Amino acid sequence: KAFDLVVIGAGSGGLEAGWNAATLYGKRVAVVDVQTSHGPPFYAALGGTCVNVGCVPKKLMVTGAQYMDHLRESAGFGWEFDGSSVKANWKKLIAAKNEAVLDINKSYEGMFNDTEGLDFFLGWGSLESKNVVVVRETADPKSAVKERLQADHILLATGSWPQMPAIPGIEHCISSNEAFYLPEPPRRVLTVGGGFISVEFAGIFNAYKPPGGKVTLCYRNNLILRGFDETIREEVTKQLTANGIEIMTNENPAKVSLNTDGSKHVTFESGKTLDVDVVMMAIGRIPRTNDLQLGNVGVKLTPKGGVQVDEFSRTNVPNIYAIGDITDRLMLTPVAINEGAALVDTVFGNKPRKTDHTRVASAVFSIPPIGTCGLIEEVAAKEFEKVAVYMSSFTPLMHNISGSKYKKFVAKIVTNHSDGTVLGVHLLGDGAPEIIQAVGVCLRLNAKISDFYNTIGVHPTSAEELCSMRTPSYYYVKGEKMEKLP
Amino acid sequence: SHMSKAFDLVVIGAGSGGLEAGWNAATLYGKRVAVVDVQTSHGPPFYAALGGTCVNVGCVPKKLMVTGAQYMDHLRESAGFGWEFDGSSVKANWKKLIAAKNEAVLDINKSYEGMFNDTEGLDFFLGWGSLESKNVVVVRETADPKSAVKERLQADHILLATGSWPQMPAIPGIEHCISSNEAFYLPEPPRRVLTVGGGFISVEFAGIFNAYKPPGGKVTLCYRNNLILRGFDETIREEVTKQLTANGIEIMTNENPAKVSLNTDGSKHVTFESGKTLDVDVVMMAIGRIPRTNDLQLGNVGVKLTPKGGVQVDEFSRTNVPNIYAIGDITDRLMLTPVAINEGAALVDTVFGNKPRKTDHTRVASAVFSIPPIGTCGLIEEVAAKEFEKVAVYMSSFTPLMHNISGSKYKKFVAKIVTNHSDGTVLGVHLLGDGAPEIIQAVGVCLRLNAKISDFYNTIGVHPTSAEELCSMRTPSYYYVKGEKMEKLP
Ligand SMILES: Cc1cc2nc3c(=O)[nH]c(=O)nc-3n(C[C@H](O)[C@H](O)[C@H](O)COP(=O)(O)OP(=O)(O)OC[C@H]3O[C@@H](n4cnc5c(N)ncnc54)[C@H](O)[C@@H]3O)c2cc1C
Ligand SMILES: Cc1cc2nc3c(=O)[nH]c(=O)nc-3n(C[C@H](O)[C@H](O)[C@H](O)COP(=O)(O)OP(=O)(O)OC[C@H]3O[C@@H](n4cnc5c(N)ncnc54)[C@H](O)[C@@H]3O)c2cc1C
Ligand SMILES: [C]N1([C][C][C]C2=[C][C]=[C][C]=[C]2)[C][C]N(C(=O)N([C]C2=[C][C]=C(C(=O)[N][C][C]C3=[C][C]=C(F)[C]=[C]3)O2)C2=[C][C]=C(F)[C]=[C]2)[C][C]1
Ligand SMILES: [C]N1([C][C][C]C2=[C][C]=[C][C]=[C]2)[C][C]N(C(=O)N([C]C2=[C][C]=C(C(=O)[N][C][C]C3=[C][C]=C(F)[C]=[C]3)O2)C2=[C][C]=C(F)[C]=[C]2)[C][C]1
Repeated sequence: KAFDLVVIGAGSGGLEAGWNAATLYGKRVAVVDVQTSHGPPFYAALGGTCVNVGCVPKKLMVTGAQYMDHLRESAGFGWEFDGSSVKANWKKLIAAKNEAVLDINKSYEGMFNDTEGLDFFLGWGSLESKNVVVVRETADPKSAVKERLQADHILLATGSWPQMPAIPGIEHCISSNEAFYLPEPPRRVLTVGGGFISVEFAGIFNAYKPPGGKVTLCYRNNLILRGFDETIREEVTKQLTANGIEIMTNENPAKVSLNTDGSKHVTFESGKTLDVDVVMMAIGRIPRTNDLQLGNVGVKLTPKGGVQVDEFSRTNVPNIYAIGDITDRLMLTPVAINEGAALVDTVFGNKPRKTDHTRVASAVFSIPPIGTCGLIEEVAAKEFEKVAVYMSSFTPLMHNISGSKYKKFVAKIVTNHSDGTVLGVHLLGDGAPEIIQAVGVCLRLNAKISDFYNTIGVHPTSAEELCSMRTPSYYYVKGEKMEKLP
Repeated sequence: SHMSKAFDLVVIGAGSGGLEAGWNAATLYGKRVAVVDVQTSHGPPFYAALGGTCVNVGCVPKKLMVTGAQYMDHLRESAGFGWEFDGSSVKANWKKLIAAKNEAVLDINKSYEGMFNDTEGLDFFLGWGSLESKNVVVVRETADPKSAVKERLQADHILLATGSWPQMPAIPGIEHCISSNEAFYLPEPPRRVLTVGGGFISVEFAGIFNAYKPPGGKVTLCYRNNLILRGFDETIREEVTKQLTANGIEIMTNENPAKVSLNTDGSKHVTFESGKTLDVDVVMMAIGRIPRTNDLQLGNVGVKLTPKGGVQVDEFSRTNVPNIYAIGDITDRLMLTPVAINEGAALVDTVFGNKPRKTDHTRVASAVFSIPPIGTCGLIEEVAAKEFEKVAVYMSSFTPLMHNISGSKYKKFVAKIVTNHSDGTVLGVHLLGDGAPEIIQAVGVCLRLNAKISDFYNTIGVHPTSAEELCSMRTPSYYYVKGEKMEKLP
């Protein structure tokens, strides 16, 4: 059966590509995925990682965790109730999450059913040849063939997978995938990694932990959230500690063993040990390239393991493309969507378009959260002669009342001081992810720091702090930090 | 004999506008400044004080009281996410809220008092300022112009920044009603309250009273016209009406109190023009705010008022008297803190900085702290449709996923973008939902940079957020062509 486009992976990127090809350009599209709905055994499914074991369920679980702060903080505003009666039912959270995600799974299934030139196939897709995608029962290339899809065009969009370090007892550890389906909230949990997944789950586990519970986050280096603003990395560390999460920096598991009670004994490279109910490895995500049989057609990988692509998502093989996490670039849903749309406009429209990977807004659903767009000051300082940093920092008046006085709002703007051009905006505090979206738009209009400070504020908000910073706090000259210009 | 003091600038009103002007004049340009206000700290008898209406009896305390009110929703919405506690034990303690708000406001009052005691060429004078002549401001003990003179301040330049005051309708029993001013000091939360008005102050207080009412309590909002929140997007007006109703607030539209008497039990018996009646414990009038011009004795120097009652100003805040200026609510235009601040800063840069500058009153971001709130910047579609031959409206609306779990399914998110369809210029952005006031701030920057719809949709979304809806709208929902609403272009 003959298709213009075969997409392997019904995920953020694959679905955007497929939808657009069918509905905008009247093409015949086949999309393959390994499951129709979320969860064990394969976790991702129709909708992708984001829908099934990613942005969507984690956001709903962070919403859940936020109530731990809201219930306590309400007292300062005169709310009275029996604090001793308060309990966090993990099972109810997971059932509510499960229902929300399943509803999205069914809605996407109806999308395929109701849309011309857009067909779903269940199974494991791989490259037989330049123009043939084979769908099998399992990831085993020896398993029963279900379909052979002849394709003018093949889109690789299989996403990424949790990286598990090669330490003794790694089989006793879980990933984010299993975290979504834990029957019980872990009493003691170690989250391994300093990235957004580790931090976000440390917050989820911290709110739902049974009495006497303890969330520990470890990270092999000095400071969590490498690649984020340094002030914010230091402040989110403080804010996680203030909420009872134990941060172990410069620590890395060397091995994990089974205790007689079913708990885990973690030995660090330092020789420290910790007993936990759960060890969640969140050290990274690697391109999902192994099941695709890329060596059947010679699709080239980078040394890092990504499918190598040019700016238009083309592989070394004509009519084979790769978008989203499999290209091991920015591992974000909206980037995967943008690449898919760009690809389909390039190949099927008269409109060659390439995704802009600069000035992409992103968020960490820490409590409170991070919103960021564009360069951090140390990356700016290597690119530009004169960088100005503007910094506003304060305890929200509401947290003087709530008692959460540790909850510092941070707003930083990084400029090219030569012309005023905003290079980066970095926010920590309630609403930060919401504030930053339209900042993303501002950086596409070559917004200068004067464009922010000449805009009239919305009062009272956190966001108005962006329109109130007129004088640099400090500068980088030829890459060196200093309070005054040299 | 006590001598008058001489200043480059005398500001009447230590509020949002006046303090910005005063600070900038003294600290940026080395001018000698006097600022006059009637009270050093918030509350009765004059309510506004050092810091202005926003600090004392406006934005600051209302926002802290709305934050308090939001916990009614959080406590209930927590259960869907697995939170369990004794619902029967839940009590909203208004006295705690009011005491917390009072200490937050007093701390701002004290810090402003300190700025004044500490900053050279920036002096605070306690009392009632009025114009005696072109170059003399008199500070009196009261608003009565026969009250004792405390100071005469000679001024090269005079700034009128005395703000506004609640409007009270001339109805029988008006003395049985309060304004927002008294609302902030009620010793007890009212069991039954009528908020009169369809504006943001009525809507915002309705939400506050609704969360803190005792058992059996009821909040009623009345408005003389068909739909609350004139000036806001019509979809949002309709939806915030449904969301107030869904949270147990009674909305009486096309209804207006004709009189108020006291029942024998001391409760308020309200009779509407329709002959409908309602018994409440509190009637809060929030029908408008009027410029505070009466006490300035403007007739002494001939400062012209508009028909409407505001001080008349040109684009540079200049009155008809060359060295007398007016900014903020006294000009009776956009009654917003950050617009008063912008005007004050522009005035001082123009008068003392020799870099002339006028406030842009277009594309001003603003919010309503309804639950959930409104964030808006720029033109509503029916206004755009009168100025532009071809208007496109982009619209996203849905029940946030989190509210399918919370149970608050009535909490529909609305994002609307209004464009000149001719060139794609964004005229207006209108948001209803959690974070809308935070979202809209940088949208203000976008409109100042003449953003087009394609600037929005080429921007990559932050996922998952409400705000990414602004960046996923590629096709108009409908149009206006020569003022006519239609789903498709001809
Ligand atoms: C815990 C977690 C939280 C995240 N939070 C966020 C967030 O808040 N915001 C954000 O922007 N991003 C977030 N991400 C990242 C985001 O999920 C990914 O960047 C995005 O899903 C990648 O889209 P994609 O199209 O590359 O692939 P995916 O969405 O991963 O889709 C790949 C699909 O391919 C299927 N598949 C794999 N191999 C085969 C095969 N051989 N044949 C058929 N089908 C196959 C899989 O089942 C899967 O459905 C998160 C990720 C995780 C793990
Ligand atoms: C309930 C409420 C909620 C509000 N919420 C918001 C909001 O969320 N966001 C927002 O932007 N705006 C809000 N506002 C509006 C905001 O408060 C005003 O727009 C702003 O304060 C006006 O600034 P101003 O400089 O014109 O005057 P003000 O800030 O009102 O200052 C005027 C000052 O003059 C003093 N004064 C008056 N007469 C004399 C005299 N003769 N001599 C000496 N001193 C005198 C007064 O005591 C007062 O302190 C709210 C207003 C109210 C009432
Ligand atoms: C300015 N000032 C003064 C001093 C000096 C001067 C004067 C005049 C002019 C100029 C200068 C003021 C301001 N600032 C700050 O800090 N600031 C900042 C901050 C802090 C905290 C905060 C918060 O929370 N935010 C969020 C939002 C909101 C607000 C409020 C409320 F109630 C709720 C919510 O925020 C402020 C203050 C106060 C207010 F009311 C607001 C804001 C600074 C200082
Ligand atoms: C694009 N898409 C895809 C395709 C599909 C289809 C089509 C057609 C037919 C059928 C199917 C996606 C998007 N959309 C919508 O709507 N949307 C919109 C909405 C709804 C709801 C919401 C919310 O809540 N928001 C806020 C933020 C968030 C999110 C999520 C979560 F969990 C949290 C938070 O948001 C969506 C859905 C889902 C998701 F996950 C997200 C979002 C659309 C669609």
